[PDB]
Amino acid sequence: MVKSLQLAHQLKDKRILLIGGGEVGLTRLYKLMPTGCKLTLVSPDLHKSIIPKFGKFIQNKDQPDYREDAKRFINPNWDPTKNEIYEYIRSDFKDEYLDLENENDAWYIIMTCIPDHPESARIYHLCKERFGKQQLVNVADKPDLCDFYFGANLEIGDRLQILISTNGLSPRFGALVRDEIRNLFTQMGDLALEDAVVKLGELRRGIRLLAPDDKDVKYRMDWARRCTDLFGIQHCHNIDVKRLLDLFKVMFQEQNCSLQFPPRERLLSEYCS
Amino acid sequence: MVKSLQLAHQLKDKRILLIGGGEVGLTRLYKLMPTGCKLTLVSPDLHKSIIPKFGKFIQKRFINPNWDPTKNEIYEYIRSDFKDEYLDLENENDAWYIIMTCIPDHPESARIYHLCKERFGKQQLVNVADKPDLCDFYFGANLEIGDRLQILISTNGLSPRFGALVRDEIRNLFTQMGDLALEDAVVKLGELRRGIRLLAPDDKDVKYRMDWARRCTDLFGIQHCHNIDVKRLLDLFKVMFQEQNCSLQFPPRERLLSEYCS
Repeated sequence: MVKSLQLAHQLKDKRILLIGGGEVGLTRLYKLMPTGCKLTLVSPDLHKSIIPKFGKFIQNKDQPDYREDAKRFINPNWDPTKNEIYEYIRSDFKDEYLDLENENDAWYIIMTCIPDHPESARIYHLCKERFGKQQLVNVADKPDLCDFYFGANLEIGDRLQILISTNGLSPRFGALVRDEIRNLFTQMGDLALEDAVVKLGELRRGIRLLAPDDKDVKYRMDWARRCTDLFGIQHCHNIDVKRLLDLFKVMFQEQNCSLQFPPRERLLSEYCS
Repeated sequence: MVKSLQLAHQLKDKRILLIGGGEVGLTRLYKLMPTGCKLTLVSPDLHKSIIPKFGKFIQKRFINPNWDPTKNEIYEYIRSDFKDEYLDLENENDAWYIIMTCIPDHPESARIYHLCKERFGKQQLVNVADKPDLCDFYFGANLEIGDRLQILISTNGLSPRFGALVRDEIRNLFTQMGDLALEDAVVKLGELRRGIRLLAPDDKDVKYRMDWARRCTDLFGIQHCHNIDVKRLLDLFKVMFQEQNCSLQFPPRERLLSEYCS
């Protein structure tokens, strides 16, 4: 059978259209907000958490509003770091909300999560007709109207994100795999990536200095890779860079670019800080 | 720092354009080929593994005479440097779902990105290999857990090396575990769910039914779900439900695994 293509989208400053602000809408918001996307939310009513969490500028419906278009709210002080809705339109979707006043701009992603299925299908088809089949669309819980699927997620300390997708299995299985992965890193505790980052840096540099440069130098790549694979994510933060540089020097020169490190158990006892 | 949005795209039968059939192109083919996508590859020359693995029919334009999404093969190969006219699609209700470049010339790569964004709009997905500012998305470290589960690891301002290391760690976890027999788990979780509905069909116990299944399946975990004894868990559900006023307090995990597995 066919696999999905799993991708990590860079949404900072991208215009995103979310139609439906209820329970499913809110879960869409939890995933979209930390991305820096510039989102327009269209919904006649909102789940109770949305205003306080992501759009404190939206006014309650019973406050008098004398603007010519009282349904539209623009966050007056928006930026990608806010984690805030950019634009809220209090209304059922209407075709003219697809218009971006400015026609260089475009919606990177258009999503729906409303209780009307025939209206969702109509929106999907209108969006593909207006913006082409290249326009990404997702109609919540309607696989035939989705270009992509959200799945089970987990974060491994602020810089690592994992997505778990199923190819024709219940989402249930994705959540079980997620908890399993989360248990694994929970048991592992601190990975101290800050320090792992540094040391892989000075490892790289150090080896470049000893390098003997263009041409085996892929050996530098394959050497740093095999070495760090043998330490793994658990121990890269604890490598003694100087001892490994002395081991590289010997494997690079005087061994003819050997790529045959010592057994893992030894590498961990002789070359960790 | 912003987080990325990780998504799983359904490309079965979608047109995909790849420009550059070298080393980097070969790595793009590895990820695109199992997706059922209908790919056009544009390149004057090809890395030697491409034809053998993905375009045997290649032996200016080469159309695969026996293409289908299960083949894992290129649909169309254009032996040429990219020309603007290769953006055109016969039926123009058709579109390229993703457009990717993997060529050594930077200005030409950037020209292609802007041309595609101009012609197909900023909604058009584009990725220029190794040029962050010309990419709408990034590939990352992947692994399969069977032929049914797919995992993507992405780094946020961290070398991709960490993605690979986390990936190899998750791979090892599932390697230790052994066969998960998810086809059987799928069947048992279905018969479990059907059974519970019968023991508690009224509209008012919907939620209970759900949380009971969820807590139960959580406790068996991905590793043991294929081995549950449905009948026996049904008898356990009966007691927890009727008798114990909808109890969600289950036998402790190691008993649950010993008694309720076959």
